[PDB]
Amino acid sequence: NKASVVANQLIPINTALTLIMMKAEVVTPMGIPAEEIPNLVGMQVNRAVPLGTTLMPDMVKNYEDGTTSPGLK
Repeated sequence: NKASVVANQLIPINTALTLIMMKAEVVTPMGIPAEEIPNLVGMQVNRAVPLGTTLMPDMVKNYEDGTTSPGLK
């Protein structure tokens, strides 16, 4: 039952999120976990995020802990 960060409050893009805007929920898919919690704090997404929106790799401009490919920044 690994909980995943699911945008609870409806937040658009270009809006740096923090801990209060990060709720670890157990829903599919797994989206982005909290491994980069202290690294995502202040991340701006590129796709509008509705309420309880599963964090996807498509709404992250500068991926912090993402060595899957975008490991340049």
